[PDB]
Amino acid sequence: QGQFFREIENLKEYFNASSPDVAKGGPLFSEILKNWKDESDKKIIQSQIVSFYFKLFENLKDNQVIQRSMDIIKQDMFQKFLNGSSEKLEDFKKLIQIPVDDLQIQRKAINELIKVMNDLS
Amino acid sequence: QFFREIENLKEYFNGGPLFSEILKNWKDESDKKIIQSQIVSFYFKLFENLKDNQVIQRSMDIIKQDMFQKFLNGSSEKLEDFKKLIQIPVDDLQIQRKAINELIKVMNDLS
Repeated sequence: QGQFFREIENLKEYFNASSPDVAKGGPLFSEILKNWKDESDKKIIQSQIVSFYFKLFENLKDNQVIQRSMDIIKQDMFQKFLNGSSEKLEDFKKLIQIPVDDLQIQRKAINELIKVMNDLS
Repeated sequence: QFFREIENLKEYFNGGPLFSEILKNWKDESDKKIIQSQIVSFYFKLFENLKDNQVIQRSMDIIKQDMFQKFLNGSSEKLEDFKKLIQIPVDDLQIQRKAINELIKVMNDLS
């Protein structure tokens, strides 16, 4: 394990994630994670959370002083969630980066709608 | 009517594969849900992007309902959690603070 302990603490510092005000506003993920506590379909909900942090941390690369911290935590999320499986991390990283508003992608996505729909069925 | 609606969208809208190729590589049908959760939410955001085209709004709704039925097993609860998670805004400071605060609980659920 290691460095994620100290880095999670650094982020709480920087954002003041420990003040009483944060507490009262309602839980974000934790509550949801408890309702799916006993599942196989839990991966669905966890995939959304993991990508949130991914996108959140990217939204904060401008805050240079914490950037090193975010990278260390992000690495742990990966190695844990995708069991350090290379490729599986590339596909995942490649899907969460696909932009909704790109016209070429919009047309492409729509074209592949049957191929995706049959994968679900 | 999902298939005809898929066909209706192709009518309305008339290089390198996007999802299809990725869906073939994830052979471990177990952690495949990870990748499929991303795709499903993508279409959710897309259909909502295209919510202005009234002529296809019916079509998108029908397919959207199928996705829910076939992915979340028609579970109205599981759908809300999912529909809210994808709506959570990254740029909201309150949320940024909250998310960061819960980083251990989430990290603990992943281990």
